[PDB]
Amino acid sequence: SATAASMNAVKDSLQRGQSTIDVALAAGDTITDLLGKMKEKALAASDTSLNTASF
Amino acid sequence: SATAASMNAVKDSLQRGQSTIDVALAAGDTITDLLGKMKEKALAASDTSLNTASF
Repeated sequence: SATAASMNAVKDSLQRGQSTIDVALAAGDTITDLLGKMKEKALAASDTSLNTASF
Repeated sequence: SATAASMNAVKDSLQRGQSTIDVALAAGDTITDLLGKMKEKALAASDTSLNTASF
């Protein structure tokens, strides 16, 4: 009975790990969107025909 | 007849022994529930993800 009652702490630890994972994935897809915009801006700046101002 | 009369003291002694075992098992029930709560507390406190306050 004590061993069965002890599982609630394991459940709470798995809850907290799922929450930390969720916050990490939210930051992660935000960072992926930002990285895609970075690659677009870098390729847009790569060409030599641009003026100094747009560069 | 004297030996037959003597049984009452043995009966009273076994009565006191049963009473002492009863109070001991009541304390044991409390101590076992308390030890199970201690297991849950230490098991929840094993986490490395906890903040210092909950620890």
